[PDB]
Amino acid sequence: MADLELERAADVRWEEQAEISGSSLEDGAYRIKQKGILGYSQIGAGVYKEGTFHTMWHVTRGAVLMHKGKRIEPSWADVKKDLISYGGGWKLEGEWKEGEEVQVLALEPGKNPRAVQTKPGLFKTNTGTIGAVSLDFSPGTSGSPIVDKKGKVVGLYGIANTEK
Ligand SMILES: NCc1ccc(-c2ncc(NCC3CCNCC3)nc2-c2ccc(-c3ccoc3)cc2)cc1
Repeated sequence: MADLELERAADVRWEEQAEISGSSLEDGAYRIKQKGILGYSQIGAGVYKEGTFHTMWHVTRGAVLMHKGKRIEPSWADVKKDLISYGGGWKLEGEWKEGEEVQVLALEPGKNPRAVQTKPGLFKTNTGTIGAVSLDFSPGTSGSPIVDKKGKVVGLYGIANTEK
């Protein structure tokens, strides 16, 4: 059994003094890490909202997560959408405007969380237009929350559904 733990990185809030363009228990953004022979390694990032932990399916792979002294366990997942919810139903209902700029709360493995302001690329699909946020970030940054102006989470770094 892999030893997967989550660690709180910071609060999830829109950053006003944020850098624009592209230079590349408790609510918040958590690093997802598993213990190794050398030490922990960061495989993903997760969002804690309304007592439910949201992350990419590929990061967790369905494995049980250790938070504090309590084991937090999966409730729902979608392998096609690469989404997994722990302890409750999916709580992130936030949608992108389709025109407004967004901030990515990045969590590079071994780097301070930073907010980066960027405009997602818009591409058509059979299920309706979608916004793509792609930047030069490590794989361990996967699941990093993408927030709108209101500060709600509109996507996870990996893919940003837009409703208008
Ligand atoms: N592993 C990265 C990854 C990125 C996007 C998808 C993905 N693939 C296909 C897809 N088709 C749209 C279906 C929606 C349900 N009805 C049938 C069509 N959608 C996605 C995708 C969509 C939204 C998110 C997302 C991220 C954070 O909140 C929602 C993630 C993936 C899968 C993996």
